[PDB]
Amino acid sequence: MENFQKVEKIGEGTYGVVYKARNKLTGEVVALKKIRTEGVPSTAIREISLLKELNHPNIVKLLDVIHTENKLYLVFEFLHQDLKKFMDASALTGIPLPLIKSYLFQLLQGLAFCHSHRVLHRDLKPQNLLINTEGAIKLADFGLARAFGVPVRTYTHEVVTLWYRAPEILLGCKYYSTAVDIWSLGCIFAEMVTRRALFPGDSEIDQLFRIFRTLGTPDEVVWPGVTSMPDYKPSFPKWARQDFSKVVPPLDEDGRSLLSQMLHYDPNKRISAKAALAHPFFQDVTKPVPHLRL
Ligand SMILES: Nc1nc(Nc2ccc(S(N)(=O)=O)cc2)sc1C(=O)c1cccc([N+](=O)[O-])c1
Repeated sequence: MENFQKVEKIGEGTYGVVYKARNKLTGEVVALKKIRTEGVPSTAIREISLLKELNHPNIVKLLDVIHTENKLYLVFEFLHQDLKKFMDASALTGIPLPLIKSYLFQLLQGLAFCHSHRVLHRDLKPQNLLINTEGAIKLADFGLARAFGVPVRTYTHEVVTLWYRAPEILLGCKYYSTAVDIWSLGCIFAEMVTRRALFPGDSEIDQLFRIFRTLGTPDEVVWPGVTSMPDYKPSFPKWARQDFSKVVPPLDEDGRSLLSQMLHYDPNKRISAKAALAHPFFQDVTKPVPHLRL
């Protein structure tokens, strides 16, 4: 970029590439997302405007939006590490529970905020959760599928992670609800706790069946309407629900209770971000600072 000096490539998003860059003029360091194409939508460029006026301490700030040369650049505030790297770095010892709780609490605040402003993330995963030396964690790279929908992959032949995708999406639901983000966050919560992905599916069906084998194949009793969903098949195997205590050991009962509500099959029974913030699990929440190696 003529105005920006690419320090280095820091990620391959589901829409474009992300670079750490410095503003040649101001000298500020930012994250620059490059988007692919011969026109550019409108319902999207305006869905983006909404995201710019979306300011909250737990949401990565979208500084600028620049459309030029059949390219779409998104300028974001820069953070030094994502949760995927931090979990890997903490794989031997595990992230301490108070930090896990603080991170979950903050992300729920972020979600409560975007959801009350009718904004959905749609693609929450460790790679889209950024942390700093101050103990904060922020939601990054919002989906924006309401317009730009969901591309076959990311942008250039790349395996899109399905591990955090809600069951209703896998079953062909056309309209997503804020509940999809709660499910993804629940999956991440479990992963921080156990240090292993909850549902590591390698295909859409494998993803779906991994969920079924653990939470039990859903039926009309626990999920009214499930059998009438677009991709539901009566031929789905019928797995029994596994004891929840085997799921995220050795998480305490307050933690397991909160997770079970974040993982309810029925989107309408799934706990909201606002209600989750009030769960007894957060009675003793604090804000520890992580040990970050940058
Ligand atoms: N602002 C920002 N800072 C970042 N800093 C960063 C610093 C360190 C690491 S890492 N992996 O070395 O810990 C990763 C990101 S990433 C980032 C993003 O807004 C972003 C995140 C995921 C996907 C996309 N996207 O456009 O597709 C963009």
